[PDB]
Amino acid sequence: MRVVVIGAGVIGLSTALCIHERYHSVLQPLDIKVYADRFTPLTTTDVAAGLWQPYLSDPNNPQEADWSQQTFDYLLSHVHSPNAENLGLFLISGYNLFHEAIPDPSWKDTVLGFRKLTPRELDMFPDYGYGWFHTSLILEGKNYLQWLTERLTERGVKFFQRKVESFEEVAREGADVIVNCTGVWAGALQRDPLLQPGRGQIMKVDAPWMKHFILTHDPERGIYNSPYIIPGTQTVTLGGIFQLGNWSELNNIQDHNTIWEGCCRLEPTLKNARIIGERTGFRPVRPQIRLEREQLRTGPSNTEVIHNYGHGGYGLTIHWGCALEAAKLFGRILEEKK
Amino acid sequence: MRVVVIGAGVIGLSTALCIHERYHSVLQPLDIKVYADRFTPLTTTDVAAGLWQPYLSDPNNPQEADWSQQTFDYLLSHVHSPNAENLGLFLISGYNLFHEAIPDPSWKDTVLGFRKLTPRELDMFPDYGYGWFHTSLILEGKNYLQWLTERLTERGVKFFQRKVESFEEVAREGADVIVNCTGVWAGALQRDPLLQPGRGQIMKVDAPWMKHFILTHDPERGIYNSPYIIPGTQTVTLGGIFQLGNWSELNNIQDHNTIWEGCCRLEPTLKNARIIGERTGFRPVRPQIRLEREQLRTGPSNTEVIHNYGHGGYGLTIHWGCALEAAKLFGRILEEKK
Ligand SMILES: Cc1cc2nc3c(=O)[nH]c(=O)nc-3n(C[C@H](O)[C@H](O)[C@H](O)COP(=O)(O)OP(=O)(O)OC[C@H]3O[C@@H](n4cnc5c(N)ncnc54)[C@H](O)[C@@H]3O)c2cc1C
Ligand SMILES: Cc1cc2nc3c(=O)[nH]c(=O)nc-3n(C[C@H](O)[C@H](O)[C@H](O)COP(=O)(O)OP(=O)(O)OC[C@H]3O[C@@H](n4cnc5c(N)ncnc54)[C@H](O)[C@@H]3O)c2cc1C
Ligand SMILES: O=C(O)c1cc2occ(/C=C\c3ccccc3)c2[nH]1
Ligand SMILES: O=C(O)c1cc2occ(/C=C\c3ccccc3)c2[nH]1
Repeated sequence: MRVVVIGAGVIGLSTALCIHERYHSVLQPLDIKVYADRFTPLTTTDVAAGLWQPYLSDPNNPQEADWSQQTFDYLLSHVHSPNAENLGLFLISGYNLFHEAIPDPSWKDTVLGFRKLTPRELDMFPDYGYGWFHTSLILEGKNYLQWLTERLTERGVKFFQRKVESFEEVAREGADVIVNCTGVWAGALQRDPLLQPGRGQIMKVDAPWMKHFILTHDPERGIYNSPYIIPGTQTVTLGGIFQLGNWSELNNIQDHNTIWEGCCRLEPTLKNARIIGERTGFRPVRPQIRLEREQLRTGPSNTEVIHNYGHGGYGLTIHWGCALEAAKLFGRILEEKK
Repeated sequence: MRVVVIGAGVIGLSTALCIHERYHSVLQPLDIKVYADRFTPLTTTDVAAGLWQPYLSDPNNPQEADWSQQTFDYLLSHVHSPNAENLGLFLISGYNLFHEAIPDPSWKDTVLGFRKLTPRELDMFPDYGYGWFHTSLILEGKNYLQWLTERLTERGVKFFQRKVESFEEVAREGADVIVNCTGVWAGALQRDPLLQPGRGQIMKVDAPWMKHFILTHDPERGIYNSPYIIPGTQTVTLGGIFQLGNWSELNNIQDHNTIWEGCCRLEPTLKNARIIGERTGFRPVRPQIRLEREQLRTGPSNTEVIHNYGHGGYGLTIHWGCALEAAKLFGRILEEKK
């Protein structure tokens, strides 16, 4: 009853945790190990600020919307436990700014105290004339990945460092079910033209007076290409860069100036704030999340493969709904045994 | 044309700054010096978290309400300058919790995005069933007193350390107009039975995930005697102690337990947070602020005295409206010269 999960990001770790707590009981003996090329603090998850917020128009797959809601409710039911600081979970309020009047989002009632910005609040941001204010959650990837690792290590889950070159290679090794949580690199295991890197560059600035998140939006520049400021526990994330098809895991100077001159137009207080770090990541951009069960009859035996990747810029927002759905698929393989 | 301001708190410093910028011009040669027993970080102002919020029912003096509004507008017009971090000025959102439904405050439209808490937000605080959410400002006393000191030193304002024993003593020294900004100690210069110490004890805790202020209210325990959590730039202020008539400038253990067991019932995450410090202060409690002009014909000449003290637990909230009003009184003495 052995199962291998490939990848140690928010997807691989929550999926591995979900499957356990759903199939661990005496009658069902379960063996699980995780294979990953990179672990915390070197994953994409470690680069993500952790703000809960879906993509903000009607999703192409209505499933996703419920998975986002499932994640929020799960996280909000945790936000006030003394252990919440170990997963880097806290409550944050903030602004979402626009140039034109857009309809209220689907997640309007998922979030806390959602409302439309007043003219006086809008007068604090002089390039934007419409907007929202609401209370969400930040789930810092660094702390959450440590929490999941701890949680998995005490429940008997072994961890291994290796770069998998094919599913057939891990199938001949022993594993019954393979859980594919490779993120942006899934293509190297099974070609996927739909999956593309959504290059992001961030700036980690020391600004503790910064108490709210500010997200800006314009259909002109596109998604994730507009200034954003996201306070964390130890620093403030300064972003607003999205380059599709870009595989450069190198910090670019032109992007630094774009983020800096954009965030300082929002919060001019940021001009006299020290920079602790700059980092780069690739959002696993896919039109839809691939959360489908696939029988790999092309290789060792009739091996089952659970695909779970392509969560773009909302991996931390959606992860739990996915992890539950993946566990549901694992149960379908189990009931269809013999 | 020499004038002495007694006290270096938020009152003494803003008053001294206001008078200058209102009477500094070539035609009006002005000499001003400040006398104080204690300077930053040893004043009451240094103990105050700096949250802008008036006392929250209809004030006995409707003047005060406009002075509070004058302070907010002045501070909000500054909040987005790159210099705002030097006066410890930033924008903060938060909760005001209640056991019963109370009417909305006077300052409801003075603050940003004021609204009444939703049932789901109220379900995060299980001892309180009504409440408000709004966006205010924090003006940290430590940084603001440094900013004022800097501002005054470059405009030619001399500072002196001395404990004044009487107004007649400073009148024989030379000073034409005396500005009395002694706070809780005003009684030692001119007896005031109305002025009393409103003992406060605070706890400075390291909790950066704490992004909102939480103020609790009950008519049972009284004003300032209910748990409060106020995030600052470098730490989080944990309070909820008010002892009228208490002159003990010593941290009490029983009060520590009261604050700790109260703040942890609100935010249980605070249980595993380090304590950087504990401090004590005395709110200059008076039924009304004494901002009256008084001719001291009892002593050297017909010396004029500007009284400006008794700002209780809202000194940082009101200071600017007071400083402007005091400057207005200084102008009345000037026009009534000869
Ligand atoms: C700059 C930036 C900011 C972001 N901010 C947010 C945010 O605020 N809110 C939000 O909800 N989301 C955010 N995201 C998106 C979020 O980071 C992701 O969607 C999520 O982290 C994707 O993680 P994953 O777990 O799928 O992939 P990853 O975190 O990259 O982890 C993938 C795992 O797959 C492994 N892997 C790949 N190929 C192999 C192989 N052959 N063998 C072994 N292991 C392999 C890696 O080794 C790794 O362990 C942000 C992303 C970026 C880039
Ligand atoms: C625990 C606590 C928390 C608080 N939090 C807030 C808050 O969040 N928001 C808010 O708006 N307000 C708050 N306050 C209230 C605020 O601190 C005060 O109302 C304000 O700081 C009062 O300052 P002052 O300038 O009148 O007096 P102080 O700051 O005490 O300064 C008085 C000055 O008078 C001097 N002085 C007195 N006698 C003499 C003498 N004979 N000779 C020379 N100098 C003399 C002292 O030396 C000193 O320099 C808080 C108070 C406490 C105690
Ligand atoms: O750049 C990103 O990938 C990113 C940063 C960030 O902070 C919250 C989210 C999730 C969705 C989102 C992002 C920007 C604008 C609207 C929704 C998010 N995505
Ligand atoms: O204890 C205090 O003196 C105090 C702390 C604090 O934080 C904001 C204010 C100003 C008025 C106030 C205080 C508590 C409840 C309602 C209004 C304030 N006063």
